[PDB]
Amino acid sequence: PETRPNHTIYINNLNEKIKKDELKKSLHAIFSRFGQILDILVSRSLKMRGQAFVIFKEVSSATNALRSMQGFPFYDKPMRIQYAKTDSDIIAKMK
RNA sequence: GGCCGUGUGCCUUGCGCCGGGAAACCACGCAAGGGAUGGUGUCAAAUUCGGCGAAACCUAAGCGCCCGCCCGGGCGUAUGGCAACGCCGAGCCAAGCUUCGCAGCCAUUGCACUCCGGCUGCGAUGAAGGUGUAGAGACUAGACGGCACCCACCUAAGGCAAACGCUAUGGUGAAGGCAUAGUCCAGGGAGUGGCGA
RNA sequence: AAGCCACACAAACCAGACGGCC
Ligand SMILES: [K+]
Ligand SMILES: [Mg+2]
Ligand SMILES: [Mg+2]
Ligand SMILES: [Mg+2]
Ligand SMILES: [Mg+2]
Ligand SMILES: [Mg+2]
Repeated sequence: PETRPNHTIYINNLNEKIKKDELKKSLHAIFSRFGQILDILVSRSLKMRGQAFVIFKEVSSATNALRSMQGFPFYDKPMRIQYAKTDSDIIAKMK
């Protein structure tokens, strides 16, 4: 239901039919009206397809995002989020 | 369409070998003989533009030699010619494989930051091979062609095996297609004339 | 020379390696 804090969040269950390039923008701002963003890495692999990694800058932006958007049916399809289990190779990269 | 020969290709055998492969086998120089050269299925597209190369075989302008002297001849000779055929650059190509994109759909609920699921179709693509390369050229097929598989035989790195050894993804099963089987038309057969020596 | 190129054309045959004999 919930997850441990993280400057980025994990979201699943989507209509991959979309364009990686496309979906990335259909989030770029879709998930940024309360905080900044770093990168919405997404893949189409038989593994990563159907999932994305919203990256913020501030924990809060995420703490909130994790709620101000959870369970929301994206493209006539629900949604599932969870703070990331491993702070992205961008944050844990620098700090 | 039979027999002799000439050249180029080709395989077999012998011999030589900086050589590639682990091995078989390929390659390369070369000499001599024509015994031997697997099967089914699939593809039929592109078939364009340029350039180098070239045996035998033809002809003898010039040159050399000779008929003692020019005239005229005779002898030798190819880079003049045909041509089996060896290839390059650029362009394009069926289906099979590379890899990228979209569509059925089949499956996926999957925690990542270096990409990448699977048949089917369309497009692009890359490495082969082909095309350019016939008697001018035109159209059909398919084989000796491309591709998949099967078989026979060879060696066995690797994987397997305690081990004698086992096994291909590897290798042998010619070349022909610079028109092969065909149907066309050319060309000669058999005219005229221009270049030419 | 050989050959080569134009327009013209009767056949069978020859004809897409060459030179010969039949
Ligand atoms: K072995
Ligand atoms: Mg050809
Ligand atoms: Mg052999
Ligand atoms: Mg021929
Ligand atoms: Mg023919
Ligand atoms: Mg020929």
